[PDB]
Amino acid sequence: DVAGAVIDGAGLGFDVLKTVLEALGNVKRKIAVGIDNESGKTWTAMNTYFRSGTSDIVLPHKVAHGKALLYNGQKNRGPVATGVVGVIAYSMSDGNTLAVLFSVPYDYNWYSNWWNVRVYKGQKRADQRMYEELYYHRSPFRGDNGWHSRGLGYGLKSRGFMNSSGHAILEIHVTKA
Repeated sequence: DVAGAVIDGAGLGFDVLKTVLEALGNVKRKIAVGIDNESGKTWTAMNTYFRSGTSDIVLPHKVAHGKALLYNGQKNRGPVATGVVGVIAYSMSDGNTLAVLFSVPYDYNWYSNWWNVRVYKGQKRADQRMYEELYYHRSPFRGDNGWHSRGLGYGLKSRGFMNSSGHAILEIHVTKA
């Protein structure tokens, strides 16, 4: 039930994610990510690229079909005005990559919460380029208190939800299209 964990997908929900978030203590910018694997593919962790902020969670290595991964992130230490922005990358047993963008900005006068889910062909580790694609070019969803669904190609689709505040919860379910 903690952030390093792989749980039964059916157990991924708001209450698991609220506890994962509050477990981070009182930081200005922080995020709880839950990703439910119902894609039929087995996911193996590659990496998280942090554009901003950090985590000391070991990215859950093996997420089989019907299993959810729990994860978290937070802004960098010190009196800096940055948020927590990054991309998570999982290789799937079909040879492709599941990439997940999350963006929790510091300045809510100029920016918003964003998230994205994309399938890449082959095994692409998360990096600055992938961040730019997911954030700037691939029509990311807004942390706008709304559910957003989209086909990913490769016989899959994603469904996610993200709140608007600097204490963010991102809930994603990857299923077959």
